[PDB]
Amino acid sequence: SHAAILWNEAKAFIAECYAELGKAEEVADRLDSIKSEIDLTGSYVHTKEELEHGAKMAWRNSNRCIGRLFWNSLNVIDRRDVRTKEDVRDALFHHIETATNNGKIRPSITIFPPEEKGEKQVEIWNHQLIRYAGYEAAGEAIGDPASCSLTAACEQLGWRGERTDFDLLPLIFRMKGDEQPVWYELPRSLVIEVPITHPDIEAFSDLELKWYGVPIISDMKLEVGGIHYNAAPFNGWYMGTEIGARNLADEKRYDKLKKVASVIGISTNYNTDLWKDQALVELNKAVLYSYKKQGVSIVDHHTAASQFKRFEEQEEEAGRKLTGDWTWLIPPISPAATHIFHRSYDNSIVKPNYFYQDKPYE
Amino acid sequence: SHAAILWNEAKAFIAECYAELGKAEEVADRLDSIKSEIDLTGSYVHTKEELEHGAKMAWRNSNRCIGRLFWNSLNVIDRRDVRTKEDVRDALFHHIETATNNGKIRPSITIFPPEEKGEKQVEIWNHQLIRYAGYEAAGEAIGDPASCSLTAACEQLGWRGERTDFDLLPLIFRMKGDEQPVWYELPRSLVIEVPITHPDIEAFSDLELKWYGVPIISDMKLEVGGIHYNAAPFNGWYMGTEIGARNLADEKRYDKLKKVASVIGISTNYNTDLWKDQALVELNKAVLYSYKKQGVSIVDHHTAASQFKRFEEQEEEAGRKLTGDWTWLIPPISPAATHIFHRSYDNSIVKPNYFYQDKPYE
Ligand code: HEM
Ligand code: HEM
Repeated sequence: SHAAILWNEAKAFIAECYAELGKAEEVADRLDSIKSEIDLTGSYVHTKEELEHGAKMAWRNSNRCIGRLFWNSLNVIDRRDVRTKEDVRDALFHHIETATNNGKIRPSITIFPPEEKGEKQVEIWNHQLIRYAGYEAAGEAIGDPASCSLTAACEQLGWRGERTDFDLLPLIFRMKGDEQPVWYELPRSLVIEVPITHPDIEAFSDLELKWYGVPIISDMKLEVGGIHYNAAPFNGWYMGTEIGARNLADEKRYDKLKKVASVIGISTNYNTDLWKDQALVELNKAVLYSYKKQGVSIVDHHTAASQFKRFEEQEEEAGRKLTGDWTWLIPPISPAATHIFHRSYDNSIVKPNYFYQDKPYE
Repeated sequence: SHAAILWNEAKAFIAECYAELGKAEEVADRLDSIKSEIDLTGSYVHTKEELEHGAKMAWRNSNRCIGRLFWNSLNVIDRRDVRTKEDVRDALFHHIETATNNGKIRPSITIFPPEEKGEKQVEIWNHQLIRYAGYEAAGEAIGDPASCSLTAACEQLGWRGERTDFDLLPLIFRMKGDEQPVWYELPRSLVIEVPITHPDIEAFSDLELKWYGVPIISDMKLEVGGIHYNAAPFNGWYMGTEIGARNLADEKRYDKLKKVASVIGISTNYNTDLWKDQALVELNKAVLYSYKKQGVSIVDHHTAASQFKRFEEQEEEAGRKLTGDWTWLIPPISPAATHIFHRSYDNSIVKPNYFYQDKPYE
């Protein structure tokens, strides 16, 4: 069944949604109208309000997210009107632009058309609109290993990277009707990057490290009232450790710890020296310092956790049960220094929410 | 039922145990003998071999433990012969002694008599044989907050601390038949302590930090073949972060981070400086350095995780399924630098094992 599943979800969503918006009386007629539409067309269409809030509710229900305090300030851009590839390209460009906001990043989400009878109207391949390529010749590795398969997929369609450690992959999506996707390179004037330097250590720039300024997840599905928005790229700002303790530090990512240990002048001879731990704190300090120097929003794990704590409180004050995933909520650097580590969370899925979906490539 | 539960467990344990020891043929007669005994006495008695190995199997099945690589080298001290309070005192003293082994700590466990008809023969109150007291006057806090309730309990029986931050609590247990427990102060010549200093920073000793040299958990129950050893204190060596990132760093424990940040000469003004993170790495480095300076065994989280990895491998080579608890396996400092962080574990309880039991005080 599908006509049953939908109408069920719809009644639940519209009820909770209007309850929060203060339009409990309008639940009656709206649900009558949706009933006709589901039987008439075989689905329904959300209003700019239902969807905007639905996107905000899905944010608040994101267990694995430490920054849900600002759920209610999401900038929902409604682009369910797109019909061509140029329309999609221009919307992603706009999204990157307005979201970046010259450095003062703005949490935003672009809502593209949802699936009709299970068939997607638009299909975004990218994990994040802005991301570096990854290559691994029979010899060694160049770039972000995490991007390996998507990079392969793009080179299969005519795209070719210069092969540096920081090649910006192109935008890649498929439109309903097209068998294969299309790609568009990102105008470099749209993409803000940040070179990594250290406040006290002058040698740190020899590492020639840098990272893009805005993470825009683009491969997740957004479920709201039974409607599946398979394409709805969203973004918040970065949390220092995502770049300094994972992207640049993981052995399966960039793996910069030995290098960092060297430029900061410490030995990588013994584990008892805790050099990896000392290197992580200098790299993480460098990352927070650079983004701040350049005027691009970022947050350290202490402020974030502290902000998350205030969320937990607000959720109780409003009467909503709280859900969270401890294994992803704790920062990868000094978890036991934040309150998140010491308490527990109910890892229960509540819709509306964002879900993983199967990669088209691979 | 209880006679049924026992015989069930017994058949399973003896089978797996002898299989590992290479005495599969002896499983027959031994199980016949245990059958008589269970119906004759209403329980059975393990052999020095069954119990020794049972204690080692329970170690290997400890999900929350990162050091199971040395499960097979446990030093099982059989003291199921104790009958008086002096017998128990002398056994705990001996345990502390032989286990400490002048600094070259030895993983050990003292097996006391198990429960008969649910009634304990010996009941140990202490969480760890060696541990500091905790006090909180209407005014401020002195000592280890974690010890607050046990300390209260001891002062209720005549014990009185000098009230420093590091008062060694006394040994406290109850013998079957006695209504209230008894206490015995620990001879200070038995207890090894380690003052905390830093390899490069001379000011670090102004903090006047120290920690005992051996953690001996004494409030856990050991289940082997249906038999419940409620009193069986065990110990391994320390892993630096247990002292440097938790005991001395937690806000509900000692809370030394602001102080450490000061002696190392860094500001505690902004979170973006990552001072807590910088302080944790200096304190953790200091702890590993001091214990090593004094010749008391200790292991850093990198070597430990690396040692745990080898365990995972061995468990697969031997054909045993592996169980683990990720939320306790990852070190509290730089978890994403160890392989444990990046994989997952089956948190399934397999007996023989160690279990929590209800505190007599409280
Ligand atoms: C205010 C800025 C934000 C901060 C500081 C923040 C931070 C984080 C962090 C640290 C994670 C962990 C990701 C990882 O470990 O890989 C995460 C995950 C997540 N966040 Fe947020 N976030 C922000 C905004 C948002 C927004 C705008 C949305 C959606 C409308 C959102 C949805 C999610 C979801 C669904 C995940 C799961 C990611 C996954 O499993 O792939 N977050 N976020
Ligand atoms: C080789 C030395 C050992 C090391 C390095 C080691 C390390 C650890 C660590 C780091 C934990 C975490 C404790 C916490 O986070 O509070 C732990 C837990 C545990 N270990 Fe081990 N361990 C060692 C020996 C042993 C021995 C000898 C036994 C028993 C025969 C054992 C039984 C357990 C159990 C049951 C836990 C659970 C503790 C609890 O939940 O209270 N370990 N160990």
